[PDB]
Amino acid sequence: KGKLPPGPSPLPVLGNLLQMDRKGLLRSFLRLREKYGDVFTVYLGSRPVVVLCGTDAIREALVDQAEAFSGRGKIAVVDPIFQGYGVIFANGERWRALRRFSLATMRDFGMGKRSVEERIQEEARCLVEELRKSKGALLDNTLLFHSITSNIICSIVFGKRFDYKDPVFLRLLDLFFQSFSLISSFSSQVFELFSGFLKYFPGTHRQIYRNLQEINTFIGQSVEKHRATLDPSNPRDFIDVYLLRMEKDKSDPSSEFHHQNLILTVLSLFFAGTETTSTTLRYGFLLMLKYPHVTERVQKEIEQVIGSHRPPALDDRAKMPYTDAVIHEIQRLGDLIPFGVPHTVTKDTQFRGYVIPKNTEVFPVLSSALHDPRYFETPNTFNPGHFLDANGALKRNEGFMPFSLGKRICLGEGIARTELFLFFTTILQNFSIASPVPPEDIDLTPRESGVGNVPPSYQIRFLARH
Ligand code: HEM
Ligand SMILES: OC[C@H]1O[C@H](O[C@H]2[C@H](O)[C@@H](O)[C@H](OCCCCCC3CCCCC3)O[C@@H]2CO)[C@H](O)[C@@H](O)[C@@H]1O
Ligand SMILES: OC[C@H]1O[C@H](O[C@H]2[C@H](O)[C@@H](O)[C@H](OCCCCCC3CCCCC3)O[C@@H]2CO)[C@H](O)[C@@H](O)[C@@H]1O
Ligand SMILES: Clc1ccccc1CN1CCc2sccc2C1
Repeated sequence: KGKLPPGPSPLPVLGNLLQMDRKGLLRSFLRLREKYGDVFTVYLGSRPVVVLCGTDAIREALVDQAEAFSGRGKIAVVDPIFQGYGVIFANGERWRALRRFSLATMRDFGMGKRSVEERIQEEARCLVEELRKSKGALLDNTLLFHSITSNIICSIVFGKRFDYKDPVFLRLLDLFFQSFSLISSFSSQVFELFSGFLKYFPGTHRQIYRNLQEINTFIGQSVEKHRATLDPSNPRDFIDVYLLRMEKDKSDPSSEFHHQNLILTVLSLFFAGTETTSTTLRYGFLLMLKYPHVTERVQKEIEQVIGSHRPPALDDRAKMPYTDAVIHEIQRLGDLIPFGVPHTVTKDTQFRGYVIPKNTEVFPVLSSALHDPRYFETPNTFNPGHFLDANGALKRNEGFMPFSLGKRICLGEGIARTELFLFFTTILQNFSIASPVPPEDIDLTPRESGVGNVPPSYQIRFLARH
């Protein structure tokens, strides 16, 4: 008997509830770290979970024993929708199949087809056009940022984008993004522990269910359109490539590529692909308002590398160390997925002298890496310095794992990072920014903190440069 990692003694049913913290799952995990260290077991309701804190511990599991920890566990409030299908929430061979398909696909588009950077560039331009019309007025960029991000996923997945005032677009927008806030509510974190009981009563889970059903409905009726226009020689977008692939194995009643796996993979792409990018952007700008000198510097460097004429492109990034550092530091401080996304182990496992039984849920707490004082002088202060060596060159940092690590690492890292780079720079190229609020009175504490973090809403003006 090697046994489970150390941790508090559970009650039946309640589990470790009486050891948790009212402030949420994260604060709980961090309190428990102080007592039990970087690898402990906490019983969430009746199911035990292994929490990993610190960079070292996270890395040993995810990179070193990469495969043992290649498993994905459920999120209670969304499991009824996903049910183990789609790229995010699938395991074993299904997941292996989907993720291989999902990379390849967005990974090229082809010799005539337009590319993801091209798409993002276009979105950026459309955005700057949109931001001009407001002629320097106070706004709340929340809806715009949700818009540009969803449009990138649409562009990829439906082969079209949507005007920022498109009303039925906006209805679905609103609906879909309300889900994110419900999902990271306190209620949803209680649901995580006790769904087995709360499933019988009204609560956020039902709302989240309806909203995701509505989008699923819309996804499905766009899958139909695509199907009756399918041109097997010029696959326009994601859905097409899938549908063609669905064809191949229509002869195999054991193939993973069917209707259900399609709808939910597309959901998955919006689900994982949209809010975090958007809130990163939103938070970037909040930060640049608190730290004008950074913004100035970012602008100075855009001036030198890109100029005022042409539009930022992706390989401008390798020539813009300070800017890449600011982005990295935005994501780091941002800390938008504090306790990561549930893994499970795929086999009994030895870890630091413990044995973890098959399918036990593992929670890699990325927040504890992003704030690791070994890798970040100043872990709780904004500081592009964390990513710049003495020669103003861009230095990798072991503590920096926002997209997580290993076999499950964010499938959209590439896209995501391009979005951040191109939107940040393209906006900053054409606009100064300002706020009623004085810099040093800009509170940066997140309004809500759950499986995602939300920065405070704030008002900003985008001023002209043209
Ligand atoms: C700020 C931007 C983003 C961040 C910080 C982010 C972060 C993450 C993180 C931390 C995970 C957990 C990986 C794990 O389980 O260990 C994840 C999973 C995932 N992300 Fe992202 N993501 C971002 C944007 C995107 C975009 C734009 C896409 C797709 C277009 C995307 C697609 C995915 C998918 C499909 C998964 C599930 C991976 C799997 O289970 O195989 N993400 N993401
Ligand atoms: O050593 C045990 C003593 O302390 C307890 O007080 C607990 C409370 O009962 C205990 O509930 C409280 O923690 C609150 C847990 C509430 C659950 C919070 C989680 C809910 C799910 C989502 C994550 C958060 O912490 C207090 C101490 O910090 C007992 O209640 C006392 O009566 C007892 O004398
Ligand atoms: O066949 C029905 C119609 O299909 C298209 O219009 C769709 C279009 O797809 C579009 O105009 C609209 O859908 C927009 C919804 C936004 C996409 C959903 C995404 C939003 C973010 C979160 C969920 C994903 O719904 C319209 C319904 O009329 C065609 O463009 C229309 O001409 C046609 O009338
Ligand atoms: Cl669902 C959610 C819920 C609340 C806040 C933010 C989010 C969005 N992120 C956290 C959950 C997952 S799983 C894979 C990618 C992501 C991105």
